[PDB]
Amino acid sequence: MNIFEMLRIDEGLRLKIYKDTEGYYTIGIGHLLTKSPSLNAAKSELDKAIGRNTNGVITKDEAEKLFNQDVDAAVRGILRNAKLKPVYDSLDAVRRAALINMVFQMGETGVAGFTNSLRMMQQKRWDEAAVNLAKSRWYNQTPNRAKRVITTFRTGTWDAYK
Ligand SMILES: [Cl-]
Ligand SMILES: [Cl-]
Repeated sequence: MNIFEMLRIDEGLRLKIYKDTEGYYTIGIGHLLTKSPSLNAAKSELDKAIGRNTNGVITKDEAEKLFNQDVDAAVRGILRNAKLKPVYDSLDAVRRAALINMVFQMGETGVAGFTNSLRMMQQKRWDEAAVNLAKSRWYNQTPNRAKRVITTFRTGTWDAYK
């Protein structure tokens, strides 16, 4: 298991524009296109992202290409984030993948707001962090996925994904 397989499990793969769990237009492997209500705006962002007139459909390859960019960007976002980097640096490889998953889902900003959880993780107080992480809208809205990520932080293993 690795970050790519992990997120491919959490996000799925869809080749036609779709609405995510928040009702936003997305495509591929969890690639958000727009928070706007307009399908056109979404088709427009899509074309600009792929570089061709897609008509709201992309191939597997294109989906994977967006995915690789998005994973790269999440990592690079963490490394540039003063609140995030130090956490990330302190973690083992498995747990870093959990932090990346969160950032990919919610954005660097979103994650950087979990101040208390972050400190707990930095301190390696796993059970406590797990409990604090669960007191969030993130957990209440997407509980099955949140449980997977939380177990990952708690145990430092990939069990939740097997
Ligand atoms: Cl893009
Ligand atoms: Cl879920």
